[PDB]
This record gives sequence, C-alpha cells and structure tokens, in this order.
Amino acid sequence: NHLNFDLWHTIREETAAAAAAEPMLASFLHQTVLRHESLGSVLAYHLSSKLGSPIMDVRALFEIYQQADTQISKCVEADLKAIYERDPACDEYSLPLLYFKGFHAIQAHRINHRLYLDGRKTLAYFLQNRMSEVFGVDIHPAARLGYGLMLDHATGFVAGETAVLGNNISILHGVTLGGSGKEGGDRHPKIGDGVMIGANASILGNIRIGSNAKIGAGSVVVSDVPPSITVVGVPAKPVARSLKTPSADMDQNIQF
Amino acid sequence: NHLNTFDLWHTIREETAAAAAAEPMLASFLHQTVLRHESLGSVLAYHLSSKLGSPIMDVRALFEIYQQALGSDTQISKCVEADLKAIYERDPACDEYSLPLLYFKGFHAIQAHRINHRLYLDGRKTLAYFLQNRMSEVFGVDIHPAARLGYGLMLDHATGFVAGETAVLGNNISILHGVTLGGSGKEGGDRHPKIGDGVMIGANASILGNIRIGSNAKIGAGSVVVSDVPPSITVVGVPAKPVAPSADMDQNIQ
Amino acid sequence: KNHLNTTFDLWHTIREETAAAAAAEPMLASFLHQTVLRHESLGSVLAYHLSSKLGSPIMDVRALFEIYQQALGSDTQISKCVEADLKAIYERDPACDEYSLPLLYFKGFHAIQAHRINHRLYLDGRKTLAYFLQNRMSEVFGVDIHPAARLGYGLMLDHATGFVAGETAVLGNNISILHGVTLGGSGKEGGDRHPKIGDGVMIGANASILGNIRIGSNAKIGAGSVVVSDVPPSITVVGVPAKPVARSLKTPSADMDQNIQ
Amino acid sequence: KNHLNTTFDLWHTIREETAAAAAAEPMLASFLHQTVLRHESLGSVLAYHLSSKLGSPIMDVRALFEIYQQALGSDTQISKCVEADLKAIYERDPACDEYSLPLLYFKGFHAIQAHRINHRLYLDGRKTLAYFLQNRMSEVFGVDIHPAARLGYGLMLDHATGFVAGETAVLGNNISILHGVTLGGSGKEGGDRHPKIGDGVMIGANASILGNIRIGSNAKIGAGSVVVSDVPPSITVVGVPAKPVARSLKTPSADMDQNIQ
Amino acid sequence: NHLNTFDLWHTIREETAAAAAAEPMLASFLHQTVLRHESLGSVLAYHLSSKLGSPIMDVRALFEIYQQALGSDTQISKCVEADLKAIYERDPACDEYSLPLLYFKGFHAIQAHRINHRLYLDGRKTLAYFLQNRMSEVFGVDIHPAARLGYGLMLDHATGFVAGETAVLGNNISILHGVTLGGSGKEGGDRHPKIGDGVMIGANASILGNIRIGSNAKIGAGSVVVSDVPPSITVVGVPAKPVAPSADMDQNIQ
Amino acid sequence: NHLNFDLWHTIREETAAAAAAEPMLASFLHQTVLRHESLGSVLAYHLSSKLGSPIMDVRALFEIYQQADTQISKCVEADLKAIYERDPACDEYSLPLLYFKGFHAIQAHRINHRLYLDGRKTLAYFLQNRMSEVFGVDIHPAARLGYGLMLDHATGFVAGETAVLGNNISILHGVTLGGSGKEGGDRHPKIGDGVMIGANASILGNIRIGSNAKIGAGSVVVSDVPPSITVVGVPAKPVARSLKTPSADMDQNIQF
Ligand code: NA
Ligand code: NA
Ligand code: NA
Ligand code: NA
Ligand code: NA
Ligand code: NA
Repeated sequence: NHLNFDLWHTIREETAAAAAAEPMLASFLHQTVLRHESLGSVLAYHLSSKLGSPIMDVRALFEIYQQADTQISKCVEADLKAIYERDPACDEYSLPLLYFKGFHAIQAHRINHRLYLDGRKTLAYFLQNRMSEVFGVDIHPAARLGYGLMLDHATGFVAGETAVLGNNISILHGVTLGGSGKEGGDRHPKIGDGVMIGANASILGNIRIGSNAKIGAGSVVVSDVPPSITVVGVPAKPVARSLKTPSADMDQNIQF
Repeated sequence: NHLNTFDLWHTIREETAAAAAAEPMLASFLHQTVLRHESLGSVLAYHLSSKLGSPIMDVRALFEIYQQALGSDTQISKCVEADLKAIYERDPACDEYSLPLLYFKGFHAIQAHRINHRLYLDGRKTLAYFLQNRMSEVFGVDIHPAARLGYGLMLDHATGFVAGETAVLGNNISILHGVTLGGSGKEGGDRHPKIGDGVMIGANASILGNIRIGSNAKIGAGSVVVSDVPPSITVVGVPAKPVAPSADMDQNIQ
Repeated sequence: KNHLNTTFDLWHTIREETAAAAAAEPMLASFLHQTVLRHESLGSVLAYHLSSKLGSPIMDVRALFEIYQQALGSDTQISKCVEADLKAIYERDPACDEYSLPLLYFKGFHAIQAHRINHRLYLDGRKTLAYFLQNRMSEVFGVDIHPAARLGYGLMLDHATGFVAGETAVLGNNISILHGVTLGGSGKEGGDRHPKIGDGVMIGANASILGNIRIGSNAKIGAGSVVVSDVPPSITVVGVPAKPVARSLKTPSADMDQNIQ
Repeated sequence: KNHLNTTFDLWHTIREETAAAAAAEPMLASFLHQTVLRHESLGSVLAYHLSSKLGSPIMDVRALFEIYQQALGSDTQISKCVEADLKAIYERDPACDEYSLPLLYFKGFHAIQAHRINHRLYLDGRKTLAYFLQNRMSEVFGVDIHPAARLGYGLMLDHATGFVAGETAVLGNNISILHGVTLGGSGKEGGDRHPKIGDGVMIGANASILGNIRIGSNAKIGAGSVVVSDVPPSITVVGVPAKPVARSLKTPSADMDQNIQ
Repeated sequence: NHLNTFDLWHTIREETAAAAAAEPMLASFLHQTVLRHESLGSVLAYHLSSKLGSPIMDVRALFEIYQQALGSDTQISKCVEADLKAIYERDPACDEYSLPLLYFKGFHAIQAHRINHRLYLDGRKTLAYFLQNRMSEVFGVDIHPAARLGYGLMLDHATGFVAGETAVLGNNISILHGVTLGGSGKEGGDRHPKIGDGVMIGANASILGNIRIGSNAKIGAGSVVVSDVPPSITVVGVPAKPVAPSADMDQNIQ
Repeated sequence: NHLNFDLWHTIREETAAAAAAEPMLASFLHQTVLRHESLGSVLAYHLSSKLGSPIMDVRALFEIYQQADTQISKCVEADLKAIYERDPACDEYSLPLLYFKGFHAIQAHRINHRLYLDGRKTLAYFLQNRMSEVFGVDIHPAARLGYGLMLDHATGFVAGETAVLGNNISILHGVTLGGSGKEGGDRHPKIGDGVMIGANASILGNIRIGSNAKIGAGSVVVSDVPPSITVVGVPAKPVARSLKTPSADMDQNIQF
C-alpha cells in the first residue's frame, strides 16, 4: 500500500481482479474503471452515473465533471488514502472509490464548489439537491473543504454555506456543521486540521473548532473549542485533552 | 419581495426565465417544469411527480393524481405559498423563491405529504402508503399520511425527519433535518407530539409520545423531549430540561 | 384474524390483503399482481420487490431477482427470519395493522431483509457484489449495514433512515430499533469493534452505541443516548454519555396483576 | 352493438371494451386505467397514448401529452377525423372487431393520428418540433409522413410498416392503404411533386405512386404497382409500371341484385 | 456444427464465452443473457423480454410471462432449435449459432410470435394484441397471433414482414424482409395464404388472399401472387406468372 | 449555402436559431450541437443518443463513436451536402443531421464498418441489430459505402456482407442490395458512381451496376446493368439511357 506507490495502478489491479471474480459486474468495472486512463476520468464517470437523471444527462454531467482545478484531483487522492488509513473496513483503495457514499458526496461537492465559484449557481443548486437525494448528504456549494477528509457512512451529513473545513478531518454520519440566525454572513463552523467528529454531533454557529480537537458522538457544540481538546455532551463541555504532546507521552522509541 | 412589495407566481417565473437564460442546459427543464405552466400548483404537481415517479407509478400517472388532489382542495396551494414565503424569510441561504421550489428536499417532502394527506383522508390508503415509502426513499423523509401539518412550515435540509400517525403541527414552525416527532407504546391512539405555532426545533432533536409543545417554544438541537413543554420555554439536553423563535432561528443552547 | 388469535397462514393472509388492495386501487393493481399475486411464495415476492428496489442499469433487476431467489433457496433460515420480522412489526408498530404493509412499503423491513441476503452473498465469497449492494442499500434506503453484520430474527427497524451497523456488529433476536441508530465502531484497527446486542433490547431514535461493547438482554437504550460502555441486562440507560437510570422490566411481583384469564 | 346497427356512443363503447379487458388481464389493468378509463374523452386518451409512444428523454411524455392535448383542443376537426378513422378500421379490417383494438394496438392508426397533430404543429409554425416528431414517428412506427402532407378522414393504414408520404402529398377521404406504400416525390426541385389521392381509393401493399400525379376517386392500385402517371376515376391499375387493367366498381346495372330489404 | 458432429446449447455457450472474453464491455450482457442460464429456452425468454419490455409491461413481468408460456408448451423451444439450425444452414452471413439468437431481428420476431400464439390460444387476446403491436414497433414485423408457423423457418433481415390472421406456414420455409402474407376482402374467414414446406420467398414479394403455395415453390423477389402456385413452380412478376429452394436460396428470377 | 463556406458554422447558426424558437428543444440542441466543438463530436453524441440501450451505455457508445479513420468525417460532410443538393425537403444542413433516419443509419454503419474491420465483430453485430431495430435499416458491417450517399426515408433498406457502393449514389427506402445462394464469397451487388435507385427496388446477387445507371422504383435486378442505362420492371429490363452526353444534348451555354 501507500504506507509501505502508484494509487491509480493499484486501483486498476484491484478492479481487474474484481471483474474476473464477478461476471455480474465485469462490464460495469470495465466501463467505469478499466477503460479509463486516469483516476479523475473514472471519478467523473462514476459520479455522473450516480447523479445523472432525466433532466441532467449522464453524458452532459460526465463532460462537466471531466472539465472540472487540478487541485481537486490532488484532494481526491488524499481523501482515498485517508480512508484506507483510518477506516478498518477499507483494505482496498477501489472500495471507497466505487462504493463509499461519503467519498462520493465529498468529491461531488468539490466539483460543485468549483461550478459555484465559476458562477454556475443554478447548476450547483440543482446538483446540491441531487446529492442530497441520492447520497443523503446536504453540502452547500459555497462550503470549503480541505483535503484528506473522510466522511464515513455519510447519511445525514449537513454543512452550510459558510462552513470551512481544514485538512485531515474525520467525520461520521449524521454530523451537522450548521448555521444560526436568519441573516447572511459567517454563521457556520470553521473546523481546524486533524479534528475528529463522532456520529450525529452538531456544531452550530460561527464558531471555531481548534486543530486536533475531538467532538464526541452526539455532542451539540455552540461555543469555540480550543485545539487539542475533547468535548462531550448536550451542550458539549471540555472533558479531556484529545492528543498527548511528546513531552507528556515520554515515548523514547527512535526506530521508525 | 413579499416583505417589500407582491406576486409570488410572477416573481418565480421571472427568476426562472433568468435561470434558463444563464444555464442553457437546464433551460428545457425550467421551461417544462415552470414556464410552460400557468399556476404554481401545476408546477408543484409536475415537479413532485418528476421526483417521486417510478416504474410502479410513472411520472405521468402521478402528475395526474397530484393535479387532481390539488384541484380537490385549493387550500393546499395556499399552504404551499405560505411555506415558500417562510423559507425566504427564515433561511439565509434562500434569496429567491424558486430555489426551495425546485431544489429544497424539505420543501418537496412537506408538499408531497400534503397531497398524501388528502389522498389518505379520501380513503386511498394503499396509494398513500406507497407514496409515503416513495417519499422516504427519495427524500429521506418519513411522514405518516395521517399527520396534520399547518402552513408557513420550514424543514431545512430535511434528511432523517420523521413524523408519525397522530402528529399535529401548527403554523409557522421551523424544523431542521434529523428531527423526530415520534410515537411511544405499541397501542393505537394519540401517541405523537402536538406542536404549537412558532416553535423552532433544532437538528436531530426528538420529541416522543403524546405530549404538547407550547407556542413559541424552542427545542435545542440534539434534545430529547418526553414531557410537555410550556409556551415560550427553551429546553436543551437528554432528557431536555427548561433552561431559558421559528422566525429568529437562533440555534444557541448555552 | 391474525397470528395472535388464530390456530393462521401468513402468506395467504398477505394474498388476501393484496387482492383487496388491488380491487380498491386500480392505479396499483398490476404492480400488486406482478409483485405479489402471480407469485407462489412469500420468499419469491420478497426477492421480486427487493430487486425492484436495488436494481439499476448496472445491476439488471432480473439478474438480481434470480440471485435473491437462489440465495433464499440456499438459506431457508432467511425466510423464517422474514416471517418472524413481519409478525414482530405487526405486534409492535401501532401504524401496522396489515402484514403486507411492511412487506411492500416499510423501508426498514426492506433494508433488513436485503441485508440478510447480502450477508449470505458475503459468506459465499461474493464480496464485490455484497459491497455493491451495501452501497445501493445505503443510497436507496438510507441504511448502511456492513455485509458481515449478523442479525437475529424478530427485528423491527422502524422508519430506518440513518441506521448504521458496522462490520462486527451482532444483533440477537426480538430487538426493536428506531431510525438514526448507530451500531458503530471505534479505532482504526481491525477485529471486534462494534456492539453486540442481546435479545429483547429496544433502541430509541438517534441513539449511538460505539465500540466492542455488550448490551445485555432486555436492556433499553433511550432515544438520543450515546453508549460507550457495556450495559447489563434489564437496565435502562439515558444521556450523553449514557448512564443507567432504571430497571427496564416490571416484574409480576411488582405489578400484582391477579388476572388468570 | 356497433356504429352500423345502433341509433351509438363510440367513447362509451371503448370504455366498456376497456373495462372488460382490464378485468380479464390483470397484467394490463393499470395501463388501461391510466391510458383510458381515468380519462374523460377519447381525445385525451389518444393524446396520452401517442405521447407514450413518441416521448423520449429529450421530449418529456408529460410535455408532449400537454402539447397534443392543446393541439386537439385547438383543432376540433382532428378528433372528428379520429372517430371516422376508428369506424373505417372497424368496417374494413376483418381483424378488427372492437374499437379499442386499433386505438391501443394498431401502429398505422397511431401514425396517422400522430401526423394529424404533427400537421397542426407545423401549420402553427412549430417546424423544428414537427421535424423532431416526424423523425420519432419514423423510428417508432416505421412510418415517414412529412408534416406538410394533408390527410382526409376515414383513412385506414393497415400494418403501416414502410409507409412514406412526402411534403406535397394529399390524401382525400375514405382511403385504404396497406403497409409499404409510397406516396413519393420526383426531382430535386421544390413545389408540387407528390401524388394527390382521391376519395375511395384502395392502395395495395408495397405499391409506389411517384410524382405530381392524380389518382382519381374510387381508383384501385394493386399491390406492388409502380404508378408514374395520372390514374382516372374508377380504374384499377396493376404492374411495374402500372397500367389500367379493369374498372374498379361493379355498377348496380351489372349486378342485377333485386333485394329491397 | 450440427451437419458435422452435436450439442446446440453447449456450442452457443462456448461461442458466448468466447465473445465475452473478446468484448469486455459486452461481457455482463452475455453473462446475464446467456451464460447464467441453464437452458436455451430461458435465454430466449430473457432476451425477448429485454427487446419487448416497456413502461406498460417491464422486462421482469414479460420474462415471467415468457418463461411460463414456454414451460406450457415444450415444443416451442423445439421449433426454436430447428430455426437456429435452418439459419446456420441457409444464411451465409451466419457462421455461429449464437449470432441469430442474439442479433437477428427476424429470428426474434418469429420466436416472439410463437409465444404470442400460445398466449392467444390460451384466451389472452388482449395481451397478445399488446405484444403484436410491441413486436411491430420494435422489430418492424407484424404477425397476427392467430397465424400458424412451422419449424425450420428463416426470416432474413425481417423488416416489413407481415402475416395475417389466417396465414399458415409449413416447415423449412425461407422468407426475406418486406414479404406480405396478406389478406383480401373485408370479411372474416380464411383469407390469407397457406405456404407449403420448402418454399422460398424473395424480398418484398406479396402473396394475397386464401391461396395455396405448393411445397418447394419459389416466389421471386418483388412478385405479387394472387392465385395458387403448384408445387416446385417458380413464379416472377406483377402479377406473378410461372416461368420455371428454401435450402438453396437462389434469388435469380431471370 | 455550399453551392454559392463552413458547414459546421452554418449548422451552429441554424441550431442556435432553432433553440431560440423552440424552448422544448433548447437543452437538447445545446447538449447535442452547440456545446460541441466539431461536427464529428455532434454526430457521435447524437448517434449514441439513438442507439444507446441498457446493455450499451450512451457514454460508452459516445466514447467509441468519438474514438472513430478521419476519412469517415469527410464522408459525413459529403453526405450532408448531397442531401442538401438532392432532397427538396432539405433546405438546412442541420435537418438531416438531427432528423433524417437514413443519414443516421449510413453514418452509424460507417463507424460500424470501422469497428468490424478492427476485428470487433461481436460489437459490430450488436450495433447492426440495434440499427435495424431503431432505424429499420439492416446494413451488414462488412458492406463498403462510398461518400456523397443519400438514403432518403430509409425504412426497409438492406445491404449485405459483400455489397460495395461507389460515390454520389442516391437510394430510396425499401431498397435491397441482396445476396443469392447459401455459400460465402462475393454475392451482393456492386454499385457504380452516380447511380440512382428508386423506392422498393431489389438488386440481387454478385452483379455490377454501371456508373450513372438508374434503377427504377420497384425493379428487381438480377443481371449486370451497363453504365448510363435505365432499367425498369420485374425482372428489370433496359428501357432508356439515363443521362445524355454533351454530344447528345448540344447545350451551347458557356456562362456558368
Ligand atoms: Na483501513
Ligand atoms: Na432568506
Ligand atoms: Na401493530
Ligand atoms: Na372489422
Ligand atoms: Na451459414
Ligand atoms: Na434541398
């Protein structure tokens, strides 16, 4: 794997094996993965498969997705490696690529965010709605998402217009990065690097979640959370430090 | 807008013609869903049937059923208009009336339910149960056809909303995704919440049993409410306790 | 007439309910005839309806139907679980007064039975197919159950939306679960890491049960609880985090109900 | 009972035939209820069924249905032609013993009525739409009729496959046409260049009638003929090229049929 | 092949596995249509239902109807096998048994008709009329369900073929596209041709009325036949005249 | 027009006008024509729209059609100009491109012929069948078709495995270029340049049709036809010269 490497080449090897083992899916795997020359082309194809509709032709969606910021494709690879690292249900890179709804919703949003920043708001709203119907995930096209993100299970995830997510964040299903008040402007959470958010937690308002903080499942967070702090409860309260500094751990290993 | 000026239908058409001009690949969708029609109700029946049509019941048949149900009770479309105005007022992500009309899952689920409720009360329970399941699959929203919903309702995001058979909702209520207006016990009879006017319910809160929520109460996100809530009280926690609204949408629970 | 007051054919009662619905609703008559009345068994009906739900251009409904039919034929315990589930929903859900209502229209019943077949496909080594269907189930039903999760009989998953059960989750028999419930994992390592739920448990809406913990038989998890430690039998737990707050059962010695009829 | 022996409601007879078919064939009951029985008029049924045939992802069936309904409402002569056609098929086709059979299942009847609406759309200036539908008709029905072609009432196009009628073709009333017939043009120039067919004509299978020629009333074109010159009334023509070979009608003075009952 | 060796079903599977290996985007189609099945009849029911399925009657329902009809008369599949062998023998464009099975419109129309005929004789006339129209739309072939077809029949290209209510076809007949076995008159009763064994009919020929075509006659392309044709006679022209066969497929008319 | 020129540019102008006049079709015209950069890309898109099916994804067909011999695209343009010239029902180039089934069947065959020559016979047979179902046209993938062809109406056209067509030929619906005998090898007609074939004519066997010959509608041709000859009847017989030499016509015009 990538921790001991060509991601695209490994996905091709996993997929050709799956196609050989499952004749039911051979032509799906060949048309979605093997006939393509790059991971980005595969992703555009598979995402258009998911979100295409009578209104929005899969071919038209596929072309738009292919035409979409080479930074997006760098985030995609980081996201895939993050899932491999952090999700014990994932032992193959092609498993989230083809079958993890939260991975799909994140990458669909990245493209949606580009279309929205390009001024194609009606199209982005149409696709925001389609993502919510098909993936059970509602991300406002203006939300800004860093790389190395994992959205495990995904169902019920909500992130609003002014939400900002840093890098290497892990999020469970049912999580809300929600707004407060009836006025526009900054009103959704900003999440620092390294944060973990447990299932069905809510983070509400224009509050900051510090780097490497941990939000326990079921928490309702309505105030800032300092870096390296764990919060729990309804409403959420600091209960522990989420990570130990080297000076606290005193780990003397120097091998690796 | 409706707070400044106002013709809701004409504003929607003007917004839609603008969208079609800007996004030519959506132009025919917008012309067929909105601009070719002559009333808001016909647009709603068309768009809802596009969402919920399936092999079992195709978009054409559902369109005719929806037009017939709307025609049988002209007040449904009145609640539709009130809901659209409520979303415009209360949701800062909404600056155009046609945005919830066309793209907000919670708006579609609520109006789909109003038609289901009409069909159910007409005695068409099997059809209403089919459509309840269809709404749950497509929108992620489970509303029993017997539930009674007022006007000026906003269901933001919508995913995971549940309201059961004996639930009753007043007017000008605001609800977030994940909210449960759920039952208790294995017996029939009144067993679901009754929600007063002006109430706001935060994300993933649950309200369970035959209990009353007083007018203008606020249910904090993540709250679990199992007993009556007096008017103008704010409750937070699991179980929820009084500690301190559909118009203001303030989500603070501290 | 029902399974609680008649010495009772589930399949024939479902056929009779369906013939009645078809005569009352011409809009749905041919669906009911193709999905229910033209079939010879409840298992064939279920395989047909489920493949209708999860089929796609990728996965032909006819092929899925045959796969589901063969899987039901390969593991006849599944159909017995199916029957127990329908009776459980009839017994416990006051919105259910007919057996064909959950069979045709309750998404939580569909997701459970789709998983039972999915689990069989997984055990037979069709893991790619099982992962494809896990994803399809999550999309169509809003329910994410790992194919390796183990589910007993007499289960009710009411409303269903948002239910999650992970790779090493185990559910016993006669369990009742509301929408939004999580039987979730902890940590980045493989091995046993999801809850094991004993017989008779009730789990309320949007509760989360996390880690390799045991929920004892007849326990009750209140709506919205977050459970991160073992829960002993016959205990009710509430809160975030969840704490024991009461005994879950009323003993006959406490009730003093003297009826013998 | 029918239109030849009852002083007769076409629409209500069609409803009665359809209710009978729906009760006998549960596979088709909901189609018959959605296509026929839930409607209030034959024109609404026709618009619904035709849009089912010619609709596509490009052209939403619901939009086409409304366009066809408005076109039928804009030109109430079309529905009168529709009724004449159904009676003509009942009278002349021995395979037809029920009025709803061509209405629902005869491709030549569908193509003719689709053209009548197509012609109206063309005259109103919706030429792009009419060309789109001309192509759709050719694909789905195997029938190519230019939107500018003019068709009278009481027409039967039996089997239909391969029928072609070009831009300046004109068909009178009470004409019978078999599959494979061509009312075709000649030359690379615009202007009148297709046949004009008089009342009462019969045209046999795979005949071709080419150029700006006139086929006189009550003429008969035998199957397989190629007609490139005018044909006078009451004449039968046969061959490649076609030549007059007989008189097409038996006069009462020749038959000497003395019945007065 | 069946003239050299022979197992038709096994040869079809071997051909199909070869095709799937060569054309990976068709592999799942071939596995789902052919290789997953255990008999030729089940493949035919599956593939015909893929062709004729529609919103009114979906591929699944038609598949079950077709399997039931085939199961009710095991001789249909016998005629299917004879037809496939006839096409292999007589059509130089056919060097594999699975090519007509999967890709020849005329083969599909004929087998679709055999099922229609069974349904029609069972009394399911409405369903048979629906499928007759469906066959006409999809295949360009109009065969009345009451028509009687023998075995070893080949309909090459098929487009425009018409056979009416009282038509009767013998065995080992070869027919090209555009051929009419048509009626005459406005009255019921026998009014369509009866075709003897071994007859060959060229492209776009018509045979009209209650007339008999003798065994091994040859009908030239473009012929119009309105009276009986004796056995082993070749006729050409409009109207057709004797001037001088399903195995040899010689199209000369001079 | 091209007789008094950019074909692709004229089609774009015709199509933008049609889109402006017909809101029902605006997004179809935009997705099929206007969003593309070349006529070949439009043709690949529209053909895949016609022949796509559940088995054969429109995206997969579109990619294959786009990947398909830059001579094919030259024939396409010649075919479009031929229809404009010869068909009085055609006064716009985009009319046959989008709505003439015979134009579609010919171009679909050209691509099919390339796939077949590349050895993808199963795919070509699949598409031959699909063309026959959707267009009512049966052309064997091995048939070789020249440029400047017009197939007017198209329904019932049949051309077999060894048929060869030259350039600037005009063919009506119902025409058969058919084989004879049960053996392989050359057994279908070879059609010379400039030929016209009328409706429902049949040309059978390994016979040669000479350049600028004319086959009357309803003819059955079973022997060679010399250049510049018109044949009529069942069976067909020479009846006239089809074109006049300059020496026969004595036209003295020298203007144009
Ligand atoms: Na992992
Ligand atoms: Na607003
Ligand atoms: Na119950
Ligand atoms: Na009749
Ligand atoms: Na052969
Ligand atoms: Na022209």
